[PDB]
Amino acid sequence: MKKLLVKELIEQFQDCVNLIDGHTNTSNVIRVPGLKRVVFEMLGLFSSQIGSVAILGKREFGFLSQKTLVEQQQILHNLLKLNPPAIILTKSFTDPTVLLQVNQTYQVPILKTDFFSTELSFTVETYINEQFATVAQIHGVLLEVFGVGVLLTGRSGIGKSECALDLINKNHLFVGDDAIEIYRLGNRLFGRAQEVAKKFMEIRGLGIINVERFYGLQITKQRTEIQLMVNLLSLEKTTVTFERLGTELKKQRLLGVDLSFYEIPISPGRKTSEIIESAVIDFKLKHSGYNSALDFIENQKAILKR
Amino acid sequence: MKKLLVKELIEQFQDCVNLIDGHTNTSNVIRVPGLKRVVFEMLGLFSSQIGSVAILGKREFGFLSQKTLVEQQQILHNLLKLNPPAIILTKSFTDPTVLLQVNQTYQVPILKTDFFSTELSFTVETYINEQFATVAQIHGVLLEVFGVGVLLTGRSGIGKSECALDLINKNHLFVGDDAIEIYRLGNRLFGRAQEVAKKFMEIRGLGIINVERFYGLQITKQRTEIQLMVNLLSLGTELKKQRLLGVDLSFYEIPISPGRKTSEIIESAVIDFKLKHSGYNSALDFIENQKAILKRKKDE
Amino acid sequence: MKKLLVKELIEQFQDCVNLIDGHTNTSNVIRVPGLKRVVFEMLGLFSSQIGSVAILGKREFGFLSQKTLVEQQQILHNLLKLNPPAIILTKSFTDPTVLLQVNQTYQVPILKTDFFSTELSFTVETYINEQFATVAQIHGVLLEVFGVGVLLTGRSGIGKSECALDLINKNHLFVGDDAIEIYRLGNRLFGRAQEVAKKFMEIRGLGIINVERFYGLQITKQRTEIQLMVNLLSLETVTFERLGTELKKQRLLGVDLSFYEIPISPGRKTSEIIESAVIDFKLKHSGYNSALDFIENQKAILKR
Amino acid sequence: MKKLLVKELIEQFQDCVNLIDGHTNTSNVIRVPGLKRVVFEMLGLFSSQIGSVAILGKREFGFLSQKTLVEQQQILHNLLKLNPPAIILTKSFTDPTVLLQVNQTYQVPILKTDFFSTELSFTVETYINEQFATVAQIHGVLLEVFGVGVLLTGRSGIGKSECALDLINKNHLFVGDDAIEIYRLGNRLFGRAQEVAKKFMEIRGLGIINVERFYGLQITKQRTEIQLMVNLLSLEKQTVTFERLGTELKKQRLLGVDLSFYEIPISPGRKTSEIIESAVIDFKLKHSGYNSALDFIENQKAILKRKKDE
Amino acid sequence: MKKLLVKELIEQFQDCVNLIDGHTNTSNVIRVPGLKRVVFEMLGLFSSQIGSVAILGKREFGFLSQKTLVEQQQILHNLLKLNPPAIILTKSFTDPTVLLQVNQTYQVPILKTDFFSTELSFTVETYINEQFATVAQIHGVLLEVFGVGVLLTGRSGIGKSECALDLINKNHLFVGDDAIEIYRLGNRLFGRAQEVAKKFMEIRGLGIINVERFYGLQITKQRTEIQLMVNLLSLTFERLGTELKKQRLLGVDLSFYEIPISPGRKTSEIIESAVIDFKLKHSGYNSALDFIENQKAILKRKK
Amino acid sequence: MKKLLVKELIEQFQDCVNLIDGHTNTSNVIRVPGLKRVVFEMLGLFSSQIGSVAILGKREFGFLSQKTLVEQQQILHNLLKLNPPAIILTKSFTDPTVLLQVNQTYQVPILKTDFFSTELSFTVETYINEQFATVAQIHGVLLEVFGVGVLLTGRSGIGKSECALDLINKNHLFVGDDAIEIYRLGNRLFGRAQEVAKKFMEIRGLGIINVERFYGLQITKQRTEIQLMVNLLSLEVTFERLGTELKKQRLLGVDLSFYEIPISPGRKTSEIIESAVIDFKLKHSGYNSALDFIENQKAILKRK
Repeated sequence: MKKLLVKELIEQFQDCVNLIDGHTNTSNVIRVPGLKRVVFEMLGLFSSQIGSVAILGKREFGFLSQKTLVEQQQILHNLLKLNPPAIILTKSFTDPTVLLQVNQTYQVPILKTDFFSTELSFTVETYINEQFATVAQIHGVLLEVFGVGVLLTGRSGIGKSECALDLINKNHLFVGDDAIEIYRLGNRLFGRAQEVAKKFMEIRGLGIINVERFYGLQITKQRTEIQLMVNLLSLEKTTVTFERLGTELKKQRLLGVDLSFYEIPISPGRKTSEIIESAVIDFKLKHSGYNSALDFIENQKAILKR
Repeated sequence: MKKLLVKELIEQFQDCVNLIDGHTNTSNVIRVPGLKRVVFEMLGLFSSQIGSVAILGKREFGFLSQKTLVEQQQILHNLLKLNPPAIILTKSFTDPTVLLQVNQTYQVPILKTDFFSTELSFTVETYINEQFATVAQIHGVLLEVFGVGVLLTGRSGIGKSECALDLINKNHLFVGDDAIEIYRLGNRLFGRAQEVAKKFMEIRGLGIINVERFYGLQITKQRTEIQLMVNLLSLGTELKKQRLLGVDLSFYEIPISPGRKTSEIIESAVIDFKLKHSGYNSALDFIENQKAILKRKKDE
Repeated sequence: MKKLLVKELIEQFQDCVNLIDGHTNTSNVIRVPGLKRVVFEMLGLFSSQIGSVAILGKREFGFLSQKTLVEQQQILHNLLKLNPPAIILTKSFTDPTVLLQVNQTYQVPILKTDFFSTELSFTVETYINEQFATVAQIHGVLLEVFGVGVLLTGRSGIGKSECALDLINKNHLFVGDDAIEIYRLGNRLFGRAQEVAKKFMEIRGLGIINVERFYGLQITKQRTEIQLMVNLLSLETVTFERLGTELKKQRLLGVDLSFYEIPISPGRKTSEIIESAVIDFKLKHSGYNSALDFIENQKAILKR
Repeated sequence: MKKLLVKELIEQFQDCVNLIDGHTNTSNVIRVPGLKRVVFEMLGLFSSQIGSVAILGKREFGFLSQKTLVEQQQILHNLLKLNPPAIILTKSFTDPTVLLQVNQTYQVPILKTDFFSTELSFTVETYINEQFATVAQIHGVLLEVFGVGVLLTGRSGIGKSECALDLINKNHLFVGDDAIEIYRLGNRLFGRAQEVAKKFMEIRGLGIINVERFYGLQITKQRTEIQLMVNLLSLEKQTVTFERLGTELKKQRLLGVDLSFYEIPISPGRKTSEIIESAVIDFKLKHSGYNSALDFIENQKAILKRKKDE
Repeated sequence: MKKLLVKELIEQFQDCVNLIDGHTNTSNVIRVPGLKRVVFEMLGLFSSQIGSVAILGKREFGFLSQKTLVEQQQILHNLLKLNPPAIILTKSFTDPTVLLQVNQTYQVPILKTDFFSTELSFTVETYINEQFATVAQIHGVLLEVFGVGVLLTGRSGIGKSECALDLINKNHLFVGDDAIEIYRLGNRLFGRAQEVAKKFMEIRGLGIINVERFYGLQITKQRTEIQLMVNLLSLTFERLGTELKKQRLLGVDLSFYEIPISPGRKTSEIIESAVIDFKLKHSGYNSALDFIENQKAILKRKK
Repeated sequence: MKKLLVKELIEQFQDCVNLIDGHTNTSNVIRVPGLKRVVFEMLGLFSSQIGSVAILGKREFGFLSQKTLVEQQQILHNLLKLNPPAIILTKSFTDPTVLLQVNQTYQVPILKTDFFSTELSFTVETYINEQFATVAQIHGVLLEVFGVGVLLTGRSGIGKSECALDLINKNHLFVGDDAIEIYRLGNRLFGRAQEVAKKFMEIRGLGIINVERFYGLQITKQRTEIQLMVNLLSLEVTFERLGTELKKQRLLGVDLSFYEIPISPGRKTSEIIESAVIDFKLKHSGYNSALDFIENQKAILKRK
């Protein structure tokens, strides 16, 4: 993982975060995610080194405000002596005077904001958390089709790549081939190409081509939310029978997230690129609450009436 | 078959037809096509119930005119008692006085029109007949390509369904799949999906998909005049034909082969079809050219 | 109008018809539509020259089937006497022997068929009638878009033509420009090109061009069932609806057609607005009204 | 804001969360974001109700492990007493017996997971937090073109909707028209249609049309990450040579997020949708390091040099 | 080879020439390409039958515009005697006095051109020489994609013809199918359809199709400069593209590609891809080399 | 002209041309175009300095082979003393031994080639003449559409540039925008982007873009033969309905087929440009839509 420095946080949120102290240690490393609540540390119950950004908001300020200036100093000393990467004060932390006082010695980067704890939860916090998100490397081809992230799997190998080329000519977005990586954020799964892969792709008879140099930046994308998995089956699918009524919806879990599963057969005479498109259309349609199969069966019954 | 009612007719021809009597019997069903002519029963020869809309025009208004009001009543009585679905009066029948008076007993729906018997033949009458057209069920795929109705046949159900989707992606019109049906109207042949088919179509890996919800109404069509038939097998100087339900459709037979998409071939067949129908035969042109070259070798 | 000769009828229904007389006059010009019932003439009451094909089915059979041979002979003659362009005999008219003899002296081309009276109504009769349908010349541009016949109007001048070329480039079917004609068949309306127009069209800067030779037969059609009419408005001052639940109509030659008025606007493609109207026409026709769905949705949200 | 229910939470994470108690209350409403640390309340210092999901991890398990049974029951009662919508136990909270016991009355939904608090930060917590993101309504058109979220602004609503329809016919993704709303998530800005707008759009001559029903799901998307902002001007008002060339990319901050800014006039003789597409490609190229303007200038220099080199 | 009659030239540049004197030998053929100078012939040094269109310009005029009248006829005779097909005259000549004189017993066709000696290199000269090009008949498909002449080779009936159809629908140009011919003009190879092939094409299951009447005159082209060759393989290959293959043909080395025809995949798009790759490599970009420099640059993780 | 030197001609054909003598005078200036024939001078009948590249083919070599060694040198001395900028030897001139001996003093650049006389006309001569052609700078947009070079002219800001973009996405080729230059070769006209313009294009409200980097190198081309000219206009007007003939306009001495087209709102200009090309190609093949329309109308009237 790449180290997340305090200055990086600053620069990335210069709109809602202001550095008011500890200017010289803005190079501190944030080694743990989340906006750490440190009441235990403040009450002198815990005393382990702090590796995440600490937060003082309404609650902390209210507690401190009922204590004497001397007491507050003792309390804040318990916190700062633990070397937190930095400390962020919400708009509720109205008077940071005593903090800066105690901080004169430590000089821990102090960041002021006009956001409430709640507003920092889906902004500054969410940002920090995703930098630590677990990422795994896998094989396959990623594209975004009809605004839906699709992961192309199979055994043909180069067959999948040639299929991504087909979709590209249909103006769909290419993310990466073979050497890709995924990561879960919230209840969503995301994929992007590894540095080695980038936008290169091997096509039989052509070798390694640069998709971007060939068809422009209009057909590539840095990342995509994977929501669909398509498995391309070779000519030796004759072990497979195909679903007549796709009333249900098959799934497959990848890195914790469940992905809708489709198994398509490569058939001579028709365009594979367009059978994949139909699957995606199937998916979006079902997600909106419409199932062709079900509707079909209801149609049969409606007609059946002696 | 779906019930044809007197109300349907009226509602369907509001622009040129008006109900002047039998107001409470517009719920009558029409069981026989055509604007029936009732000269036989008028004079009192046939006594069987009339199951079709009877027409009275010039030939009948003049006839009754030279008849006594008693005779005129007897005649109109022999008709109205036969229980006809309705009776239309042409612009010729200028005086329903006696008719209406005699009809206040049976209250048969009486429709008045400003059209002549001839003008009703290609309007009201043709509308009614079409409803009773004989319809037959068959197998295959129905689509309209380049405005040409195309019936796809073959043993492989996969070959057909796949070629169809590819054609849909080419923005051709999808009429129906597998459970289709045809009917004849004049010298033209028409096709449409059965009720259990609508716009559904099975596709390996996806099962049954609603073509219309998948790709929109700009991609489907209720019916199509079948003019061409293409059989799919899992020179061209002659335009092969084949008859279906009494109609002659042009016939093409193409082999599904790897290295080429079936849809593009169907497209080429259709263009070929239109070209030939316009008088241009590629194969012949090729022959004439090759021929002219040899007559140019007469230089030595 | 073009003449409908008996021969043409035979050659057109050779699958269920069979000529058996009047071979020399198959060139008999039909001047009147419909399979005319001639019972009135079979009784001398009416005796005027017949100008339309005559029919004799099960009904006309039972009548002669129980009349004495001199009845048949005398009745049958009063018919041919009028000189009917032709006379078809249903399948139920089994054994025309008596009729064959009386006609054996008349130059009347009689056609036999294996179809009953009912089956002929929506086949042979339909064909004949259609030939006589009323035709009307009008202006405008004709095309079929998404399988829907469309009549472009709006007195926008060649602007219409120019907009049709746009549609043709999107692969829609072209039928005719300027010199067109329409005809009503049943409860449906049809349009096609007049012989002088065919597939020619004037385009500013190129003059009259032949779309068929320019883009091939794949973008033309002989005729279309007209269902929608779009009126293009030039920049010259109106106010457009905000909902569009209405969906107005407009009667043409007896047929009601949906009416759309769209503005020609800069920076946008006119062809696509037209396409959109056709889609709107078809969705609504299927039971889906965007405006109504928008309001229902807006109502549900408030009910909270 | 749509109500966030505990049961909804369990569904999105059936892979790493197991409801172990308080089953009948799974319909509890989560009113406040974040996995709340309840130290202050465990120690009886604060006593306000709780509207967010509380968390008990290593830290809390060790503090309690130090106390006697009665002490823990005391502490645990303080918490459950504040009526939290639910409580999640990290993998470090190895023995929930005492809690389960004290909770036999309150029946608060207790969630168990084998994830460590750190692993929860970017999974369960991220999901929850994002559900409460601040939303602002604004006026404009949202689409995703060439995989890039584009926000269209301008006084002319007609010029905007018409452009939208044209882009739609280009297979770009439609998000919403006129009645839209943006929300910030992390350091990224997102946008979507308000419930009243959905995928409906007003086009003159037609009125309101449902883009989704008209052109299919192929061209709609629920949300997009806004990266580009293009303001369409009615008139074509003009001056600096390097500015009309496009040497440096202009920006604009919206809801705290900096977006690339473009301003283009609507004009006959060219379809607006085409210019939008070009801006997007320009945005991407410059972002990948290639600047047409600067390159154009280098070309001049290179030409001038050879011309000045004998 | 379609004999090149002097007449064909008359109706080829009638907007610059003007047939005068000797209209009897216009039915004469052109056995030799080019616009030969006959200074040797004139002086009698050379005594061989002229097989190509001769030319009397400014130079050969002033040379006789100083010679005696007994000599002018003693030179113009040594030329017309060899029976030259035609004698084009430049503006810097004029006064065909003695010329039309001695030609009264030869009646050899002569013309006048508003052009000058210099304006005949890229006009009359070039046109004539192409007729004599050495054409070779081969089997394949000729198309022009993104401005680049492409020759599609491969076994009979495997998709080649259909592939061209798809290309044509993406607005690329069609030259010929199967019965084609090639020839070298200088240092470039060109391809056209054999007279018998024209723009006709055979589609299995359909027969002979006229691409022109099917998809339009606009997507057909009479000639194309072949620069790329793509061999389509029926049902191994390089994984890299560093080494750009070539394949000699009629003395011209063309860029060579060889790709598989695979079901479901659109062959036409791979053909375009090769052209892009082709144009890309010639501009200075090699996807393979870049891919390698990328791995190496990343392999700098040893720091 | 930028002044053409022999070394530049040598550099241009490094493959089929080898310098075998006179290497220090490779700076000779070619003052006259075309490959000069010098039989007269070889025979000493002419004695004026040669300012163009001379040529020795099968004829010259064949003549020398029959003469004696002393005579060959005399003949060559006559040629060489006229100081031609250079001499090119065809594939037929297989033995330059004697020429080199004599050229030992004059040291005139000698170029051995593998080309035949007939081949040189396409290669070397064309180049030389191209280098002597007059290059004029002009405004407009150059594209190759369906293989035809098209020059789009008109006022600035009407949309000429944007049009190239829609064409490019149809897979046509872009050559240059605004700063273009043309030059004539015989009766044909050529155009290309000026070096300062290359494939850059300015789009109002956007700035400078690079077509190659925006839409791909594939859809761009260096040079094109201009065959038709199209002047686009903005309106606020009746156009020729017939146009029985292909209008023309002279540009740098070359008559181009001329089209005058309006930029109509809502309509795609690019497609009107494609129609002109199609129209152009059609008429050149012998088909004129208006004329066909005219005859069609006459025939109809004739059927009276």
